[PDB]
Amino acid sequence: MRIVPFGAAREVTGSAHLLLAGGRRVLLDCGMFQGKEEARNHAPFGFDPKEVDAVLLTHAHLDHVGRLPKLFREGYRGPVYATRATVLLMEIVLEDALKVMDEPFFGPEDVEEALGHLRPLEYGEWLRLGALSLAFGQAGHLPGSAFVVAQGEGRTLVYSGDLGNREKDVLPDPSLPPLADLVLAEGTYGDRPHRPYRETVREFLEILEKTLSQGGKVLIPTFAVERAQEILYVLYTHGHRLPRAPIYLDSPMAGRVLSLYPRLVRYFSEEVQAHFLQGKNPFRPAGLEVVEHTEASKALNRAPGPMVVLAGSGMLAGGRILHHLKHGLSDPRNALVFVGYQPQGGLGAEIIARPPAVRILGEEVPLRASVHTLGGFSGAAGQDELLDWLQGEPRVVLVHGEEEKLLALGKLLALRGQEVSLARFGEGVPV
RNA sequence: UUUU
Ligand SMILES: [Zn+2]
Ligand SMILES: [Zn+2]
Repeated sequence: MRIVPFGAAREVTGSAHLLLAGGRRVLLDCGMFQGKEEARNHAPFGFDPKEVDAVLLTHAHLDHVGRLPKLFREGYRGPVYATRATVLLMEIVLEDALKVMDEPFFGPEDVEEALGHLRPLEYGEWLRLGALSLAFGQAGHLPGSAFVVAQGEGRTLVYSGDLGNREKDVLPDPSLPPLADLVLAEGTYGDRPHRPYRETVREFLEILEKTLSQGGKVLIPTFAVERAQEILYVLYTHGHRLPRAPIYLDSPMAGRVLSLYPRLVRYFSEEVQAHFLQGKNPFRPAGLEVVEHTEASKALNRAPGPMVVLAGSGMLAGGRILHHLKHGLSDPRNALVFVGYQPQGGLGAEIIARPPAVRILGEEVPLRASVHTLGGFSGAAGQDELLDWLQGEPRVVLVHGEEEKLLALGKLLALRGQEVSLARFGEGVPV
């Protein structure tokens, strides 16, 4: 029993780790690389897809699934286990990836084939391959997200997948992992903890009452998946004290995902589940409008406030969000609220530097609108949660993170008495 | 971590 990291090593994208045991070859996630590594999506897996016994998906995010369709494009035909939640989201995630890709390293035929081999595997459901026993654990990062517990050959391995930020309210608490011989964990925020949740919300509401009352615009760049609808959850449970204004979720993808949420209620927190029991959908606050096409989206740049806008991409790497910022970032009455991580080097970081006037889509636009960064809205376990989850495990191999962050976490792990390393590309570790 |  060994685990060979095949992505997300000293990096965050490309998450894919081949589990070798019981004579079987199980594949944990099969995500795509993003941004700078993008090209490497064309390069070879590093293993023979045809020799894989069965693959497990921790969640539907593209960086853990974006490459699956490639796997099949190259021969794989085995089973792909996930939660119904991951399965349903996944369809949306991929279909979009197709349209977004410049260099489509796969096609509709591959996606269709991939989705075809998806077989449901819910929490506490034990799968058996060879002498190997597998099971999903509650990770709380996305609806239906999980961490893997691989047990066999008298050894125990845990692959954390992505862990959630337990402070928030939509998803359930991530679960503590079982005591294992080896833990292959993520460390996206291995360097720092997050701003508390309570105070980021309070601050959020504050920015809202002030911007809306003066009749301005609240521009919220967002990811179409958990993030978009989670912001809506706040608007829904605080709408009573919030000033009346249309809430434009100007992102079709976010819609499709939102439309899908009432079918996944069991995948949320007890709180979210209680609301649904009362016959209500807490992901649709009053005044919500899902903007489907360009014309209406453009119209919003010219229309006056007060209004709240949600658009992607959550990293300003394009999307309608640009066109919004291009036109409302120059008015001081408008507010810009970042509710997710902005990659360094990107426009987000730039705008946050707060220069006199950023450039957006071939034109310099003055920057008067206020800017705010609510890192407390992060969907990832901050360093303090990472330490608590990992607490107790003897051995730990860190994947998913920038070497610096991973290192930072390791120092703490080491000083704590935990044998730890930084997974290297294609270099299986002894379970 | 994808966005007409
Ligand atoms: Zn994720
Ligand atoms: Zn991830």
